[PDB]
Amino acid sequence: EPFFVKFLKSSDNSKCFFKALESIKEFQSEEYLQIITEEEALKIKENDRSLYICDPFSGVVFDHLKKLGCRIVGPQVVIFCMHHQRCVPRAEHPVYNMVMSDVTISCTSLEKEKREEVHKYVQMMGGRVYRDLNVSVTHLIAGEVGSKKYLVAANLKKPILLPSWIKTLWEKSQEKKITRYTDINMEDFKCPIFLGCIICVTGLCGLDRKEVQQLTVKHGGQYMGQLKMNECTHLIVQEPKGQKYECAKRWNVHCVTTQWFFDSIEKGFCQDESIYKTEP
Repeated sequence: EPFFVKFLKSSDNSKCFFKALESIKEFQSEEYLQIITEEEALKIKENDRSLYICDPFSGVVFDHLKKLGCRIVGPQVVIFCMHHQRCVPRAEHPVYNMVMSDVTISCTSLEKEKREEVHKYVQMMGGRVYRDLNVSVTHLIAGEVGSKKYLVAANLKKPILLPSWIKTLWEKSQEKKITRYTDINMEDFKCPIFLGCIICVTGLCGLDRKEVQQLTVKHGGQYMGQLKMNECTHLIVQEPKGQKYECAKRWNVHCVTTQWFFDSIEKGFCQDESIYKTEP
């Protein structure tokens, strides 16, 4: 099923561009096809709903068409769509490739800037972003453990990955080494069980203490030998007693039992503290 498309031609044009140009010539009549210059591209004043192919996604031409609201994609989306015999994306925002097509991302515990950056990569790669969780969300991107969104996602067993997964999909796909998101190993970017947690303990024997410390670092958290202000996030403590316990209560640090920590390691995700409060 054919579509109108304008290839934007600059002096320096990528191999990928010319390959898309040829497959398009082959795929449909040259009626739906137009090749334009940087020169004329600039005189376009309205969005005519046709598809534009630009490479790279920068320069003054790109900025112009983008500002007009044009539907722009990189040669790669066209190549991929003709190979899998699917339709070109709507491209409300520019789409550079289809590496993440059919991925639907939600985010939690990221800095604002970092969330924005992640949204943009996913969109550039033809994925969709869904903030709130439901059955349509395929992957949660988490920068740390413990938010309610993280909890809901872990109980459904959705994958919970780090932003580096996204950034790795991007870089590898820039250097043409990858074509789908399945091409790399998800398990390498799993969010660590204790990422973001800073753990202190009290009332344990030296042996139990050493183990918790080992197992904390192993699972991405930090271990502190003493309770300090605005450092420690969790105090492992069995009984609501004693000066150290009492000071963490004042500071509103989570006081949780030993079982919080071991159920976390065993179930594969940071457990909800309120199930495990030292003082129920």
